[PDB]
Amino acid sequence: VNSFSGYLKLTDNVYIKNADIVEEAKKVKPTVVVNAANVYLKHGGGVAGALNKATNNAMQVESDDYIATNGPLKVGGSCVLSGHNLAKHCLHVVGPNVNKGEDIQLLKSAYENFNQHEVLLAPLLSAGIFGADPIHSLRVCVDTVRTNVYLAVFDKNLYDKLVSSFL
Ligand SMILES: O=S1(=O)CC[C@@]2(CCCN(c3ncnc4[nH]ccc34)C2)C1
Repeated sequence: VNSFSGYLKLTDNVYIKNADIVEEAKKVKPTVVVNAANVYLKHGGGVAGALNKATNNAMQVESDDYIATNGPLKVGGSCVLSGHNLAKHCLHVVGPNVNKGEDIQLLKSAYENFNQHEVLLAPLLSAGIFGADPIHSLRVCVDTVRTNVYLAVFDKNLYDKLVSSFL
């Protein structure tokens, strides 16, 4: 038994809720929150900018030190850093950027990072809101992640669409 509340069950191990991941993190304080990162750990908008803002920029300060030491992540890769005031740990995961021409198959590699953690609070990666992109993003999550993942979907029309379309 864990502390996540109000989630719909998609499969044995995947749960979903129309929620803002930042509000979910503050309320639950999970062991792992996933950030939808870029390779530079530049947290400007979306999940990353909102998580970072909620840490009062401490996530960005830690991230810049990480990059200065280690260089950029790989697309499809990840690193574990502090969760600051939001979680014990933040797993920064880089999904492919299709508007950069980055291979859509890297999305499966990105989700494979989740399997190194028993339970995670996470957003959809390389999904966005419009088109078939988000549907297929959740399809890859379900078919790749084997650990217990609690998905917070910010857009309610998208949440409703995902639940109603999920096979
Ligand atoms: O939900 S979406 O339509 C699926 C793709 C999307 C892109 C923007 C950032 N998103 C978030 N997801 C969950 N919590 C969030 N808090 C702040 C942003 C955010 C994910 C929106």
